[PDB]
Amino acid sequence: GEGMWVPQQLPEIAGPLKKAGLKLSPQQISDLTGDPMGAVVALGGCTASFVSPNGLVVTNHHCAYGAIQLNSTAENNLIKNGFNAPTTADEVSAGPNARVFVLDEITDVTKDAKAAIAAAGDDALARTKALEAFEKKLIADCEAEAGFRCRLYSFSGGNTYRLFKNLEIKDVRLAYAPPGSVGKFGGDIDNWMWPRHTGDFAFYRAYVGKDGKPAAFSKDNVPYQPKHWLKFADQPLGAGDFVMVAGYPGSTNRYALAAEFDNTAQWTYPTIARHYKNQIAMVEAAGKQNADIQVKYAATMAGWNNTSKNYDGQLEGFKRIDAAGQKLREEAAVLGWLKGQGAKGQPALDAHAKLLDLLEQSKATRDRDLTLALFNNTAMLGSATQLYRLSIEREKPNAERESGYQERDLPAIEGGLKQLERRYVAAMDRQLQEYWLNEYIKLPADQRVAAVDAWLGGNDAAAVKRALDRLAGTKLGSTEERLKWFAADRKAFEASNDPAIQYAVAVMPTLLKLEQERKTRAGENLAARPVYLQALADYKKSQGEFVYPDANLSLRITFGNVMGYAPKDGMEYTPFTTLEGVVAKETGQDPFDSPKALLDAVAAKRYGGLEDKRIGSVPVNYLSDLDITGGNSGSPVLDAHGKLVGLAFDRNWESVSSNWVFDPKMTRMIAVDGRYLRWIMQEVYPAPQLLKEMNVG
Ligand SMILES: CC(C)C[C@H](N)C(=O)N[C@@H](CCC(=O)O)C(=O)O
Ligand SMILES: [Zn+2]
Ligand SMILES: [Zn+2]
Ligand SMILES: [Zn+2]
Repeated sequence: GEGMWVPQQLPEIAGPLKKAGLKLSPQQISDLTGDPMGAVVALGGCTASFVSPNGLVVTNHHCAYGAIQLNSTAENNLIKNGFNAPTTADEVSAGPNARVFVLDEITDVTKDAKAAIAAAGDDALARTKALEAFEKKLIADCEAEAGFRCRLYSFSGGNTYRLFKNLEIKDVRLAYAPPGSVGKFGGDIDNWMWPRHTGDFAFYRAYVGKDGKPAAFSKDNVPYQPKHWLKFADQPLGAGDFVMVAGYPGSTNRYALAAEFDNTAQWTYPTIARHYKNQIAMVEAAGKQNADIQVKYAATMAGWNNTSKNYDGQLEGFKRIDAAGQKLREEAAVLGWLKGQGAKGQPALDAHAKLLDLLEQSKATRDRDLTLALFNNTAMLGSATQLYRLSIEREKPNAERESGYQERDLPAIEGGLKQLERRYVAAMDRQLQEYWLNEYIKLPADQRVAAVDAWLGGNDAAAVKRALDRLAGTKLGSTEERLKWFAADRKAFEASNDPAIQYAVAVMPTLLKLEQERKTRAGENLAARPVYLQALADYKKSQGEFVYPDANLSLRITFGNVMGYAPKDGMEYTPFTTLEGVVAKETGQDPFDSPKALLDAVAAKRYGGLEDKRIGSVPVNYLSDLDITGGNSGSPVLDAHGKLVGLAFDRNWESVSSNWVFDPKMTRMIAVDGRYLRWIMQEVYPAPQLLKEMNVG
């Protein structure tokens, strides 16, 4: 059911947990470094878990896609063919920015953080700077111990703050991925859909240095030895069974204002979705005629497709359940309720009006702000602006440098400059510059930027062509040139003839003021948001309701049962899909083109000892009433005894609106069964060494 529960709410949900079927004590689950929660890790945007004492990590194929794509070329395409390392020495690096974060400690710093903010007094921009200075000093102290990275989380709009300390594993390697025809069976046609028939899993291995401390890639590193790992279920998972997920959901907007909902639904989603579809259509065309572009843009294309399809789904979802109507009605009840406590409620109603003025200021420049951000996120312009901003921050002491630009951030910056090599083709990138210059032109001068106007030197197609031809002269298309500018000082940038660099130097002043503007609004948000949200929580508690914070990239627990749903009258989706259903979808062409060994093993009924007697076949995917969002991919699904019964990877079509307004009837998680993963690895694309390591072969 509904709820992304923080672990410190386990006491509250210990009862609901038992009634749903949890057989372990809630006590054992609240041990975040014990069995089995201590096996659960964060990847940065995905979840994973340890499944052997020698550092083997299981996650989704789509979470591993970036790493697999970084190790692919037109002639040796791992996305297409899969990868299997017979020995740990054949494992390839997942890239320099790949991480595994192992939770060590959590601390409440709420009082301290609130005191730091309070001291800034009644100046918005000063409140943001005071929180940033608090966070930096807190982080530098937490990170003093070698091999740990830390993170400060804000919950419920600033009402609670907790500090997470993680062991940061820095050498992560790809150990197995099934071919893409399994890992992403059905492609974008089946994405966000049930019925689903997709083997969305893959495996990494975590490595540390010989002294046991984390270190960057080296052939002298050895497997990490986790204190906790997961074991495969010994009991068959069936309809109605208890399941639970632990992982790192990124973002939900359930407690937002009705008008923030309106703005997202009416402007942000249709605008982003349109842009992504435009860029999809360009890069698809180039890739049909150029297999280098196709492989180098594949991870990017997977993201555009995923996000745009999500946004379409949410908009359909909003209509279906009248989300505008529900937000409007519930916000009346809340306002109504506060007005009837007079002076007690007054802080919260002031908070409310302030929030709407912050919304209006941001709406006033929405078009400029989105368009400029996305133009500056093309490869050469993103490189030049990032690298020049770094040269400006290098002139300050580390403690005053902007977050993203301190010493602790230098390894990610350098890594990203090298990964870029595998995701850039000059001719493709030129077309994307072109698209974004056309979108810039089509702003009213109302939403325009003095420095870009000046730098373009004209407002027409001729000006766009000139810009394109000017920027074609950059040297930043080579990794080595990027790395040179990575170490150069600000005067060197300022003297450069590189046309991408000159663009960065021309726009930087504007970019910093725009950033100052954002920090000012955020500083107002810091005063108003926590007051409003406390009062929203106080209201919900009056209605006797469930209370949990919106997702914010921290560790959450969701629980419930295996079950289908009814998409319309006369029909019901069943909880499981099966092998025969994979084959019934076969067309011989992308994306319904299973490997031949899958086709044969299913026509022969080679179930490998994995048949669930109740369904008469090996289960492939299953539905449940768990509550997940982006960031939960790769999370282990555990049964009543805390054993592994699958991996979370998607949500059904009708549920994706649940990010804003929850719908219990049609909100389900889609997971890949642990038996399908075993079956693929025994019968289709075999990896008997991994099966043996996990004590299932
Ligand atoms: C490439 C496809 C399978 C990605 C999924 N559609 C997806 O976005 N999955 C997310 C988890 C489910 C959710 O968003 O609610 C995710 O990647 O975290
Ligand atoms: Zn263990
Ligand atoms: Zn280096
Ligand atoms: Zn049988």
